[PDB]
Amino acid sequence: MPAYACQRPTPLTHHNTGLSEALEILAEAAGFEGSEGRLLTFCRAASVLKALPSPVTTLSQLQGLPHFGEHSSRVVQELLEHGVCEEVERVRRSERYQTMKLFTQIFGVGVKTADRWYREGLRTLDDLREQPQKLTQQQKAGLQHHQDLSTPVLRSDVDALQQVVEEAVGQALPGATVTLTGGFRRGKLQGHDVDFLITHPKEGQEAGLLPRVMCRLQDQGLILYHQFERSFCIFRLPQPGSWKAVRVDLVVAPVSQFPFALLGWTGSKLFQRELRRFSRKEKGLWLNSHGLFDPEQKTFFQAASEEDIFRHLGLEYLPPEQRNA
DNA sequence: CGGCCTACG
DNA sequence: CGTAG
DNA sequence: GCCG
Ligand SMILES: [Mg+2]
Ligand code: NA
Ligand code: NA
Repeated sequence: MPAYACQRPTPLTHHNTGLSEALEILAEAAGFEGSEGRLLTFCRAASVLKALPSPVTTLSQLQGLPHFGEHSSRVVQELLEHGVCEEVERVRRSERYQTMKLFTQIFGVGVKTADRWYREGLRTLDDLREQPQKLTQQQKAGLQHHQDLSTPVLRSDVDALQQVVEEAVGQALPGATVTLTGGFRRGKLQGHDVDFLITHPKEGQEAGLLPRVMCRLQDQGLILYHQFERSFCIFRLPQPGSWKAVRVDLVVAPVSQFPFALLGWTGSKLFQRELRRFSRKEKGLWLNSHGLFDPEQKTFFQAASEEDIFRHLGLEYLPPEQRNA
């Protein structure tokens, strides 16, 4: 088992779901307390279990696995022996965890805002609604739409959204293309938002594209909220006899950068953090969603595909459905 | 012990 | 500060 | 919290 998540296939479904879920609760709780290091370790340990070929049945099977030390091993041991881990259950039922989870789920609210509200004594969404001047426009939209945004987006919803995005993109710039990214590109059947990447085969033609796309979607009445190359939107999606709000992200990249942007926006989040960590620490190359830089030659790698990027970094290629770290 | 991804709005 | 994978 |  290699130590970086980008060095191993991780499928969407696996053989250690309960164990990974428990470690991810502790990762989430670490993040609510501002402990990014502990968050990363628990995320990585969870991800190692997702990559195993069969269920962990005995504590012995953790020996040698990366990111399993005393703490993560104890969590697993308690789950194997008793079916529950006391620490995990204490987190789950804690007022702090539940409220921080509720507040940070709001579009426009991060850990720092949620924590301040928590320390002020706020606990529920209606608490927030009763003092609306205390909220940004973005937070107001996130609160108004919170119920719809909590409802899973289905793959059927995604196909409908992609056609309407393509129509606006085609008027904004004939020849521009729309690619589904994020979790749905990794094979998820549901999700909490839809991610699209837009480019044009003629380098430079994509300049100024996103405003033109946004104005066209808004003129079609489809945009419930929007605030450039990244747009974080709430879209009106038709439903039987009505509609629902859906989070949609639209990103533009020049075709020279498209493989990097595709790689970055396909995720998973942990996969990409691990890939960038691997690039820099193991290969001395600096990776982002725009390119891959050699800081000794002061040159950027040209890539025509995701396959090119994995080759550059000396990694076996993983298709999107094996990037579910 | 230092490090923990790296951007854009 | 928020957002994204 | 863990790795190197
Ligand atoms: Mg997504
Ligand atoms: Na949020
Ligand atoms: Na998104």
